[PDB]
Amino acid sequence: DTAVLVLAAGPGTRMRSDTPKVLHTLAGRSMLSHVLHAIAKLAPQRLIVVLGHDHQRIAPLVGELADTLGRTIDVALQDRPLGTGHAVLCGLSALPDDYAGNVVVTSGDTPLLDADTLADLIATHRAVSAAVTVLTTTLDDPFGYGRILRTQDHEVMAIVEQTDATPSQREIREVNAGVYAFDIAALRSALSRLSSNNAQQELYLTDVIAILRSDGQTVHASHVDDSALVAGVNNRVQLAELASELNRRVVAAHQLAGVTVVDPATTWIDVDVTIGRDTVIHPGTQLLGRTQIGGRCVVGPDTTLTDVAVGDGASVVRTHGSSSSIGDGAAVGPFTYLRPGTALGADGKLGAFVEVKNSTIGTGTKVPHLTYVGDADIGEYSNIGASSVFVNRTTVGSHVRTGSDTMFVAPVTIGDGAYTGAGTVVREDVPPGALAVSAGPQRNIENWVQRKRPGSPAAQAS
Amino acid sequence: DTAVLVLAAGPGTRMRSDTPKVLHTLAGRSMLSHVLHAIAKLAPQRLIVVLGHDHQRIAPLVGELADTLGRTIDVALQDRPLGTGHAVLCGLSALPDDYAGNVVVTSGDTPLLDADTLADLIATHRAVSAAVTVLTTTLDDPFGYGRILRTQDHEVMAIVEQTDATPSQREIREVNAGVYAFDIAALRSALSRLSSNNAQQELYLTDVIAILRSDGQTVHASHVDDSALVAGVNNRVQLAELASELNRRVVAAHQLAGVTVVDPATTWIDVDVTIGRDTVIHPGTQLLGRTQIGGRCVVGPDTTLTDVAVGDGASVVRTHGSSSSIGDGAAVGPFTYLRPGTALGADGKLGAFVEVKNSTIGTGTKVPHLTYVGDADIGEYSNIGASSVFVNRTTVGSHVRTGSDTMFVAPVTIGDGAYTGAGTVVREDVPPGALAVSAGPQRNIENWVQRKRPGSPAAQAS
Amino acid sequence: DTAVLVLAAGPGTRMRSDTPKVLHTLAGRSMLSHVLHAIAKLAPQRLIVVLGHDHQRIAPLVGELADTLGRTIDVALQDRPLGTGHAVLCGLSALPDDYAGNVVVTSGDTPLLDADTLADLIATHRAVSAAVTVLTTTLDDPFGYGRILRTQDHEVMAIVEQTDATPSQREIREVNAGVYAFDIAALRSALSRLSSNNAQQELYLTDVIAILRSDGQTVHASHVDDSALVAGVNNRVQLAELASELNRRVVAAHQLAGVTVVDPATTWIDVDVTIGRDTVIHPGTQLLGRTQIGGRCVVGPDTTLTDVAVGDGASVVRTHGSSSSIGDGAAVGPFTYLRPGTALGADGKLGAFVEVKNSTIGTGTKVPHLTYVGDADIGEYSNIGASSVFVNRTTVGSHVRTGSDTMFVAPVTIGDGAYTGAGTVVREDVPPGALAVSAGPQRNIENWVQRKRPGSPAAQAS
Ligand SMILES: CC(=O)N[C@H]1[C@@H](OP(=O)(O)OP(=O)(O)OC[C@H]2O[C@@H](n3ccc(=O)[nH]c3=O)[C@H](O)[C@@H]2O)O[C@H](CO)[C@@H](O)[C@@H]1O
Ligand SMILES: CC(=O)N[C@H]1[C@@H](OP(=O)(O)OP(=O)(O)OC[C@H]2O[C@@H](n3ccc(=O)[nH]c3=O)[C@H](O)[C@@H]2O)O[C@H](CO)[C@@H](O)[C@@H]1O
Ligand SMILES: CC(=O)N[C@H]1[C@@H](OP(=O)(O)OP(=O)(O)OC[C@H]2O[C@@H](n3ccc(=O)[nH]c3=O)[C@H](O)[C@@H]2O)O[C@H](CO)[C@@H](O)[C@@H]1O
Ligand SMILES: [Co+2]
Ligand SMILES: [Mg+2]
Ligand SMILES: [Mg+2]
Ligand SMILES: [Mg+2]
Repeated sequence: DTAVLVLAAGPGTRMRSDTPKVLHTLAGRSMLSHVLHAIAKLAPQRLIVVLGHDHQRIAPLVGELADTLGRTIDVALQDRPLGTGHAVLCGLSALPDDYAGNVVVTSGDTPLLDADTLADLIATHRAVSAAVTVLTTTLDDPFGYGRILRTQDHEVMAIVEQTDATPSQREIREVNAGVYAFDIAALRSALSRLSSNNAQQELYLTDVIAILRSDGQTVHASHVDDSALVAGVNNRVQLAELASELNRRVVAAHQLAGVTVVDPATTWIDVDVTIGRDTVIHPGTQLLGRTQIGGRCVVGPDTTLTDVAVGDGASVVRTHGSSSSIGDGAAVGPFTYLRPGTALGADGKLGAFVEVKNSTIGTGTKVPHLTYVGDADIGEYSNIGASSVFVNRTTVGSHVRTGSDTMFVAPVTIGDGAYTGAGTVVREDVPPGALAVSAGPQRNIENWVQRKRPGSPAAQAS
Repeated sequence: DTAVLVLAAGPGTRMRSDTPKVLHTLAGRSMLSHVLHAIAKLAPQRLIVVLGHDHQRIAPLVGELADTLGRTIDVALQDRPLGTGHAVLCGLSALPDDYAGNVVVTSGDTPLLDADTLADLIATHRAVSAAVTVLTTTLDDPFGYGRILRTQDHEVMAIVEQTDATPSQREIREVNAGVYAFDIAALRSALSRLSSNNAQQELYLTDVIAILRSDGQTVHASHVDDSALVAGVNNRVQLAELASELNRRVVAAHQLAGVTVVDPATTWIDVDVTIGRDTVIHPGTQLLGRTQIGGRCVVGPDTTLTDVAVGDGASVVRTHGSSSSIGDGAAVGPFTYLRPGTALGADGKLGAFVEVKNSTIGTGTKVPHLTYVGDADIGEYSNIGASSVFVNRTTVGSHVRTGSDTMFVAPVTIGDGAYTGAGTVVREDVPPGALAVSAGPQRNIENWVQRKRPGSPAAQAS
Repeated sequence: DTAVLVLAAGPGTRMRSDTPKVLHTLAGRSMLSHVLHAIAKLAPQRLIVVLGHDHQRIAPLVGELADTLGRTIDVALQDRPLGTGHAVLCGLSALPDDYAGNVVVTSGDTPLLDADTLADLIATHRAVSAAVTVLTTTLDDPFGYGRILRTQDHEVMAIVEQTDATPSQREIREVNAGVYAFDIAALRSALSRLSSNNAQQELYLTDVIAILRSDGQTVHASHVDDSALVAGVNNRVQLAELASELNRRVVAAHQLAGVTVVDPATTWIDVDVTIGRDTVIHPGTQLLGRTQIGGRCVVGPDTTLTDVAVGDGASVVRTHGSSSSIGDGAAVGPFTYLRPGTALGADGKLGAFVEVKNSTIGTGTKVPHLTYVGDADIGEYSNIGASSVFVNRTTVGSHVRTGSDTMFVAPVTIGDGAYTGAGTVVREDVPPGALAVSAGPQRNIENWVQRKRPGSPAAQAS
């Protein structure tokens, strides 16, 4: 029986942002959504988020996350950020006065924390019957973290903040994860003896360690070897660091499952993208949102995709694209732009310097050069000539061949098997199997250059 | 007198691939082709590759590599993958029963191994008169490697596999390279006493170390400090790692020879690309295949080239290109696509949003904007107007100036010094020094917008 | 009272370059300009640069840097590169014979050295009253550096060059920064006893350490913990290394000030670029020269900008651009090319496959597709149709709407609120609120395909 509190009420000063810290993203999810997903998995009885300026967030919690995760998540308010000890107090008010379960406390700013780390904490805390168990790690650069102070016997004495004591002695490398389990009555008790006479002048949660030690209670510290699972984010340097470690691990999972990623350091893959066996991802690539790739694909160099579905055996090279689908064996790129609502059928082709927006394109159809296709629908085994524009719902049949430089002034229907001359402005329906034209005839004006440009190419018309 | 065996018969389970492991590529060559190139250099008397599912490969060996390397390479078959000890046995059947030379054994999955490492092995093995010499290295992460066990006196006792013994004690960091020299009779002998009662239930080559130790033979282990030269690839994580270390070294060689590479971490250069003094390679660049760059070039950001020859003093910026040539002082990019058979002469120019396919383009000719050129040939000091298309063999002369938006419906010949109006559809030959036109005349319809769009721009026609 | 000498007279052999080593760039400035900027800040009384082949440089010093830094910088000549000790001698000739200040000596090839490191050196040198103080650091890879040799008591004895002594014993990891302070008379004195009997056969500055030790003078060595501030560049491998460390630090400064940089390892930012709070820089991006970004911008993936000003809240995605301005809330990209003299007004739009050169574009104007705009000026809330070309000063009014595939043959004036049909060649002024057209009428030729292509699309016109 446990209640979990997420502390998300701080000002996030060092982010230098008008966006609340806990809303800052990595791998496709805000830090708060990473944290709330880990806990939901653990499925505790009670789950509580402590908010300050409550409206720019209260909305995303529950409103997007408790429904999605299919559980209740309570919001508790802390009006002024008096400290992590004061934040816990406010979290406790959402529990009944007679609450008897355990209390787990975590920060909204530790995004790699996972269910398992949380479940072992709870299990250690029960196993040793502790008043407080705290997760610790060891780090080469310990700055900003509260340091674990141990007695002569390796007993946890206290936690000391960066700003406070450990004067010169900050050299300590065993750090506080900011992740705890507590007996409730020992928690209510220690919090009532908190004072704010310290370098930050705040009610620190960390002080509770030394206070329960004084009442000869049991304090257990529990070392997490994989430091990244408990790393904090207080600034944008630490954010990009952890984003990058999370990326390495998501890439590694895909590799081990049968995906060749040529260059992991420049391959960004959101948590949620799926990618099938034997596809190849070339450097300089981001796969974002709910993107899905089948097997045997080539994801070429310099491709950005957000919510794009790509079937088996398709090629997607230097493409910028979102909210679109690309069929089996289709070819896309290089230098191609897909806007939302693009659907390209199996074995379809979108070539170099082509943009498609809100359009349907049938199996084995080809748009290879320098063309814009918007709000149009196109059948199968058709061919759209180079340097053309769908001007905006235009309907094009199957096995159509349109000429280079045709303009389609919406709405127009071009029948199956129809053709269009090069340089045609199409303004009316074209029956099946007709040829549509508008360009006037070629007229050659002899010796024009000798007369009108008497230098350069004037030799050699000579 | 030595015979070299390459073991390439395993199932490659952890690659999760329908492509045989040994065919997986890095820096432009399969692991098997890296390995076979190193040995060819050493030039042993006999060279033997052990294959299993023999047809998807037997083809590339000899068929591409023994001819290319100009030596004989024998294939020996091992039908079922009973173990690296069973693989060696099958390799031995390609040697005469009375064979008396030394036997070198290596894996098809150690691609950075070089002639020199191999030559020192053979020399140590002769020098110390050993029954077996084995190459070892030391590693921070030793997982998957067989561990070297040494007596109290640093004598090699045995090799132990990851799956087997070293229970907790796997902490050992001295690893087996999988690269050996053997006396033949001691090799035939130890292999005949191999059993498969082990965690994998296989006939391990590694066991031969302990067996010859038991017959008080000489076992020499030889430490390779540069660990990368003997690193194995069992999965796609290890593949991308080693691909990346090989890349760093190929980049470093080019830098030391007089090439500025702005960002090595994002510059991929195949082994085989040549690059001349004082050129500059900007970030996000891959130079692949048999690509060649002269001196004083700029290789701009985000350029991909496969089998592209670029002369001195040329510029190639954000270009995607293959099987093509670019003359001295030519400018290409940004946002340019070259398809096979593109030849651009000295001081030529292909600009932004231009594609060229199977075309010849003469010295000092310019195609700067938004145009497609396919299966066409073009003389010197000509100028192809923006937003044009060569529709498919078209022939264009020297000092031609064609108008913006001209369509060339193949086959058509445009004489030297000829011009074309803007918006011309060219369907017939254009004599030298003629002007070709087809666009009809401008007609202005006054106050059209007041009448037909009574809002917006209707003020201010006001 | 100090005089500072920069030694820049060497041949730079290992750069394998026809460009003098000291002119090689990182983060937007030559190594010499990094070095001269650090010293200028310190503001010494005298500042002297030692040059050899004097003309390819003497020009940039003073000529660009002493004016810019608003101080005098003297050039002293050393005709042949006899050594760093001989270089100092030549530097001294630019001081009066009776000069009595201190003498600071540094290399033109240590580009991260900063004013502060220099000011603490001078202060240590005064504080301890030393004859020579030398800056040292400690390094994992010590190759090419002169090693600090200390007595049994940690007293600096001598400096030994890589090429010379420390035979096997080169294992020493405490290195010479090449940055010194000297008493002038002790400097004149030690230099007069220099000989060139050594592995390089040169007059080494380093020998002066041992010589003043012999005259029982005071030799102080001063350890710099941040090794990068005193790292040298003798080859292009070391150059790209230090360029990359300088980049990491410039990125970090921007992050800590309120800029999200998704991927630091692939974000190049010149020293001098300014970037405002809450903007987001996506991977694969270079911001170069005097580029300026406001707040709330998105700098999308694969953007290169050199001297580009971007206001607040603008979007710049996969754009290659230079010497141009982009207004507040404007959208640019993806796949856009800006050439010098491009000015786009607030809330303007340049879309995919658009190039703009030397053009003015007013507030809320839109050029979204496949168009070239050169030497043209365009008012506000206008719309330039897809696949169009400004052919070269063309003037376009406000609230104009031009049709897809319009060619504007410069010089032409299009009045406010005017329209243009699709496929129009505009050769004469268009009054305000007129419609301009030239395309002829659509003609449909029935059953053409059955007759002229009797296969394929011939079914199904069937
Ligand atoms: C005093 C304290 O607990 N310090 C811990 C905190 O340091 P650190 O310096 O972060 O303390 P933070 O300011 O980020 O606060 C911790 C978390 O508590 C929330 N918050 C903060 C203040 C407030 O009044 N109300 C509130 O709800 C914040 O939103 C944040 O998510 O986490 C570190 C690990 O990352 C630990 O090593 C520190 O020991
Ligand atoms: C038992 C054995 O030798 N283990 C060694 C092997 O480990 P490792 O676990 O790789 O053994 P692998 O499965 O990759 O096999 C080694 C090589 O032998 C070939 N092969 C394998 C099985 C088979 O029945 N037939 C066959 O020809 C494979 O194709 C491969 O190229 O290489 C490592 C270094 O990389 C060493 O540290 C291990 O000590
Ligand atoms: C003998 C000497 O001083 N060696 C030092 C030099 O090594 P290092 O091997 O560089 O000596 P370099 O050849 O780069 O010379 C040092 C600097 O002096 C200038 N120069 C050189 C030769 C010459 O005749 N005239 C001249 O003006 C060069 O342009 C360069 O900027 O710097 C290192 C740190 O980077 C130190 O660890 C070495 O102890
Ligand atoms: Co690009
Ligand atoms: Mg924090
Ligand atoms: Mg292996
Ligand atoms: Mg140097």
